[PDB]
Amino acid sequence: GEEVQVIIVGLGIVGLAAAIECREKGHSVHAFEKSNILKSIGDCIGLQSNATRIIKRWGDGAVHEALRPWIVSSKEIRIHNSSGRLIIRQDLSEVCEQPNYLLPRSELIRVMYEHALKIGVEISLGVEVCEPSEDEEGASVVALTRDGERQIVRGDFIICSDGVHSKMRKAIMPQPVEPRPSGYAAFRALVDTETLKGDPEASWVFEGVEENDRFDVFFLSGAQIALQSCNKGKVFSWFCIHQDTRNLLDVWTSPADPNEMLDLIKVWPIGQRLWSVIRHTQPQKFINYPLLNHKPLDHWVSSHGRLILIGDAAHPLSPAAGQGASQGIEDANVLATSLSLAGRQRVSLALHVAERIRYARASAVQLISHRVNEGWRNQDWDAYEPNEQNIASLPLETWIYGHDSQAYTEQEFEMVVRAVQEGEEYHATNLPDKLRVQLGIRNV
Ligand SMILES: Cc1cc2nc3c(=O)[nH]c(=O)nc-3n(C[C@H](O)[C@H](O)[C@H](O)COP(=O)(O)OP(=O)(O)OC[C@H]3O[C@@H](n4cnc5c(N)ncnc54)[C@H](O)[C@@H]3O)c2cc1C
Ligand SMILES: C[C@H]1CCN2C[C@]34Cc5c([nH]c6c7c(ccc56)OC(C)(C)C=C7)C(C)(C)[C@@H]3C[C@]12C(=O)N4
Repeated sequence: GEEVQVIIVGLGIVGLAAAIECREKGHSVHAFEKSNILKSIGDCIGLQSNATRIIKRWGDGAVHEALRPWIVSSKEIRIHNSSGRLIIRQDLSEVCEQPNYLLPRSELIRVMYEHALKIGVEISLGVEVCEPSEDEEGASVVALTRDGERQIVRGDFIICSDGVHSKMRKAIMPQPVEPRPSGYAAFRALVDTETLKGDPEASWVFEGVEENDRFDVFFLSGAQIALQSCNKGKVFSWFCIHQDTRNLLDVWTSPADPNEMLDLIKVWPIGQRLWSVIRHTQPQKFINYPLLNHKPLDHWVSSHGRLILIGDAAHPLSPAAGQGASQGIEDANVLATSLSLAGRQRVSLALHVAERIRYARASAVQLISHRVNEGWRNQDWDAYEPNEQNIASLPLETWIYGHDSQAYTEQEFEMVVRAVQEGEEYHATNLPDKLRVQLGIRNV
């Protein structure tokens, strides 16, 4: 009477959620990660209510208590024009009915990493996983260490949560499709809180932040800028979507030129005010990340049903929209629930059930987000003032953030099993009926 043996490749946000979900539900987990995931890198990650619904269950509420300093307290989004005038206050009252988090990525990683070690996930860092294989009875990978040693590692199935540049994707989709550039990029960073404090010209940014997180949006010709705070003003973060036709690589490590941001904003009346804050970004923390459009894959599960791509390995989203991490956490929760309902003798059924629950929903978020940064609702600001028309409603969509993916999986498991095994199409109701046919989403 043994436990299911789960191999996880990659401990970004989704791999760590997968590890915690699987272990909490009684399965044995060996996770593999090639780098030191604890180094501070990136800026802030947003988690909406569909993700925090899931996180709240971890450790009878332990991870939620650890994340409590990061609960979003913004009551509205304040939308401004290039003079800095406040045009519209968009109410966040229903979006914030249930908890949302905003926090540096590395602090999220740390909290999940420590919880995973506490509940008995086995973690191997400094391990590049490659050469996965599978049959009707099990799966294995090669664990390659930095000294060149190879170790074969066997388990019941492999979770590929190895990010947008996934090398495991080959094992499922042989020929790779290249994402299409949108012609837009995003400047983004954390601000150095210590030098931001002590600059009088930037003092305005702290007003109110101890009771209501800042969430200011600024629409300039050629730049859409958002400035947010969190944890009572201990962290400030900003981003700026601008036009960029350069051949930029989509990684989080390359140095950008801060003067490119400055030149873009200083020519409008509100530029000096915004720069008084943004100037306190550390020089080697300026990221300029291209917003690429990834087409949904044809499927996520391998031929023998023992490998599944889940997070950005399955459905990369640009940081522009705000559902990337949240959707990946739903992947881990639906998969772990599916594996629990199906049992150890029905692993391939478990993976195929989870893919059919998640595919159309995740593809719809992915396809809508294309129209957000490759197109968008950006008008001539010489003639129009910004308003809610110009705020990508994706994080404000109740059918995304109100969803309870574990409840759905439990209520629908047997109907999905029936479709898998009878070879019928499963029409999931965890997205709007009109949406699937409108976006051209074909069922797996
Ligand atoms: C360093 C870094 C910084 C980021 N910063 C931000 C940010 O500031 N804001 C934001 O919105 N998003 C950021 N992201 C992206 C964000 O993590 C994802 O968009 C999403 O939230 C979760 O995706 P994921 O967990 O599927 O993949 P990722 O977060 O990309 O995690 C993938 C992980 O897999 C590991 N890996 C890859 N190949 C292998 C292999 N063969 N063997 C073992 N391990 C492997 C990588 O080292 C990485 O740790 C960052 C990602 C990275 C990697
Ligand atoms: C391009 C930029 C210009 C301005 N931005 C606003 C946005 C809406 C939004 C975001 N995050 C949100 C959150 C939210 C409600 C709405 C949003 O609730 C909380 C709980 C506060 C957490 C995150 C962004 C990802 C930053 C997108 C992207 C963007 C936009 O159009 N719409």
